[PDB]
Amino acid sequence: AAVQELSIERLLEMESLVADPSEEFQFLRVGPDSNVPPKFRAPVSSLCQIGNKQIAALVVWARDIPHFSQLEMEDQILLIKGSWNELLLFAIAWRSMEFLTEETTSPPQLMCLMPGMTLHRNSALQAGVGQIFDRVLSELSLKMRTLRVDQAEYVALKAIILLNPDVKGLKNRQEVEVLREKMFLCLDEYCRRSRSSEEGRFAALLLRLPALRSISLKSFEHLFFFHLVADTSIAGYIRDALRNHA
Ligand SMILES: C/C=C/CC/C=C/CC/C=C/CCCCCCC(=O)OC[C@H](COP(=O)(O)OCCN)OC(=O)CCCCCCC/C=C/C/C=C/CCC
Repeated sequence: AAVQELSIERLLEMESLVADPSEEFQFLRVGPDSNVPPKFRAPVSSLCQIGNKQIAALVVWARDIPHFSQLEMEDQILLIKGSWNELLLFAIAWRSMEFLTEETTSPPQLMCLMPGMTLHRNSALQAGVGQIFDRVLSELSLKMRTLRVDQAEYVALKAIILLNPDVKGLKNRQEVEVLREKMFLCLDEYCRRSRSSEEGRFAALLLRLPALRSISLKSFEHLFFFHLVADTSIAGYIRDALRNHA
């Protein structure tokens, strides 16, 4: 490999990589404090495990983002802790585009949690999370299909979501701002070259971020309500996952 650069091409190469499943930690879990009825505990636990695998993959991915490992370790941890939930929802929205009814405001009925696994709207309603389910499919999936967001833009936005200089607690915020600025320049360039006829495309893409942030906060409201998230242990899981060993 050559001195790696933070570029769209490199992020596309990284998106396809599949690393040996790193030992995963319990970010999400059905525990003794979870109000999930016995009859739904096995399936909810299975969903948490699917989530934990995707989070493990996210950690491996972040660690390989050009220059990320150069950041102070405690900052790496904060960036991942602050964006894992947004990144999971963003991926769910991206995968869910294919299940949207052909191009009237009938709510989409299927959410793609992973390949070969869809969550039907009725199950979401039954669990009490129909509102957020609809927000994910309308404010993210539908908007992205309408904007024809492509793979290059999707991976650029993922890097931008991760490299958030506004995360509270960072020791060297300027180092994160610089990386996010590198991505803004990369993305703007891509839009101008690959979609020159679409003025304002770059700005349109960035509008999906505040929506994702709002949806993520609502996601946490639910995870805390059902006691499905290992809040106080997460920083440690990331710390351990980063020094690898899994
Ligand atoms: C961020 C995404 C990461 C990946 C997902 C991992 C998180 C956990 C699972 C999320 C799946 C959505 C709900 C589907 C539940 C399936 C089982 C079911 O129907 O339970 C009904 C039960 C009726 O019980 P009962 O109420 O006692 O009895 C009622 C029977 N009528 O309901 C329950 O047991 C409550 C289940 C609580 C699920 C928490 C939602 C997690 C946060 C949402 C994040 C955004 C994702 C959008 C999903 C739509």
